[PDB]
Amino acid sequence: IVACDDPDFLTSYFAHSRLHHLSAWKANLKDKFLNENIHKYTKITDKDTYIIFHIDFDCFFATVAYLCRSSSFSACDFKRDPIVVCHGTKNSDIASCNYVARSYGIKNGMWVSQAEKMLPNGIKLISLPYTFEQFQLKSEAFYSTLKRLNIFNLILPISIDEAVCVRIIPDNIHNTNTLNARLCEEIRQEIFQGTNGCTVSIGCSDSLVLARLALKMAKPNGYNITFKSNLSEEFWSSFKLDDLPGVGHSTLSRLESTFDSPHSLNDLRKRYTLDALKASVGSKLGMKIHLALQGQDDEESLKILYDPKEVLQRKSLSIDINWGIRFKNITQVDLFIERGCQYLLEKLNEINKTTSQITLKLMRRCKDAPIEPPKYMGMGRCDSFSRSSRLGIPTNEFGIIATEMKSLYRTLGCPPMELRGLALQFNKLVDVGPDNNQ
DNA sequence: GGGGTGTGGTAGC
DNA sequence: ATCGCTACCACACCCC
Ligand SMILES: Nc1ccn([C@H]2C[C@H](O)[C@@H](COP(=O)(O)OP(=O)(O)OP(=O)(O)O)O2)c(=O)n1
Ligand SMILES: [Mn+2]
Ligand SMILES: [Mn+2]
Ligand SMILES: [Mn+2]
Ligand SMILES: [Mn+2]
Repeated sequence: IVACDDPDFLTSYFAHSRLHHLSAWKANLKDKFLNENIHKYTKITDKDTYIIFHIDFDCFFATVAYLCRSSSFSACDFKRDPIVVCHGTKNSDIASCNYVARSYGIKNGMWVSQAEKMLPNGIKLISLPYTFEQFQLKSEAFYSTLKRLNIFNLILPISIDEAVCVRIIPDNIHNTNTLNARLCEEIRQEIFQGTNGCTVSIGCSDSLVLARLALKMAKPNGYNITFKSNLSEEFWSSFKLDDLPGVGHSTLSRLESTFDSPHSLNDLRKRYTLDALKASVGSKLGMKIHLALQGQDDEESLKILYDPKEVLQRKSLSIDINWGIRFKNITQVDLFIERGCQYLLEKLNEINKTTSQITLKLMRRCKDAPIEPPKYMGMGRCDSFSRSSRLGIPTNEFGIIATEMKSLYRTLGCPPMELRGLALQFNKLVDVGPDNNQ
């Protein structure tokens, strides 16, 4: 057990945090793409007609943790038992749950205690531990398989369990559903073999947005090919508004208020005007949703196809620790800030950059919120405060950065005992060139 | 037009 | 117990 004022806290927390693992795995994949392709020109041009294959593991953590489960879980059955991956037993996040669990209404991100309430009597939840190294190894097999197939011009990492793979069609070749179906089945079988039993589903389309919707329709353990010329009422009727890219809870709430509570993308499609859409959720989001409902990508989304190196290039660097923050005095806060800056500068030096602007964000307990929230060591109900500072010269100097980070904390005026979370950020990154005579 | 700030939402999730 | 991370875009509103 490692408390936040222990030097080992950052290491222990990140070792246990599945969300830290997801973010670090994604950042590593982005860096590997940029280094694999230092010379290879990977971009899609306007001359290219392309097909998108959006490929994603089915309940990734749950599948892998089950396949690699310890002897205590030998009799566990993946197709018959509701299985979750989590740390705890009560207010612990379900990182992933299998499709049996989902048939009862359980979802990723729910708390274990919330999920147990949805099971009828006689049905018990099986909770498996995290297997972080195996998650990474199966993802390696996944990405290696996608390359070995030699069928994609461009393989874009989306996450540990997910990639956008692009196939350019020569104007002389006649693409067919049958050819796409066989590619989907090849990919699914080769990854199933290469991962020793994990399944992926595949959305296949001529837009990024349709491939994402096709993928959702394909799941679990299937594929779906839906081109813009294949669009239909049956297709749109199969999705909730939440399924549209760019629509999270806050946008969903606004769309439900503005358009008489639609219950499918087919509902929304028939009720919306572009202008009321923009008014409800915002101008750029409203235009994105408008295009998405026609099967079409927006300018912002297409950038990853036409300039992936620029898109996947890292422009900021940060850490966020909003769990286990319980400090008694400012000396201990300041030491934690120093440890966080040391960790971030180690990353900054690994990528051979300097930073010219930094940000500190904190979570502060709301005045009438309990000192100890429902979730053990949780941040609880808070408000956020951030403040940033431009540095004189771009720097990688600990003394400058840590001093300014501690000044930003001082500026924000949060009593140490009220602190519930900290984020430390390097906002603008500058390359270190061969010439440093200044 | 150009620049900036802190806040908020969502993509990974 | 329990491990609620990270990057980027968009916005409202300020400067000149
Ligand atoms: N709230 C969440 C959502 C996802 N994940 C982790 C666990 C997932 O297994 C993994 C991949 O995320 P996905 O969105 O791809 O979800 P799954 O792979 O679990 O299920 P599926 O994609 O079949 O819906 O990311 C998490 O930790 N917390
Ligand atoms: Mn998945
Ligand atoms: Mn995924
Ligand atoms: Mn959504
Ligand atoms: Mn997902």
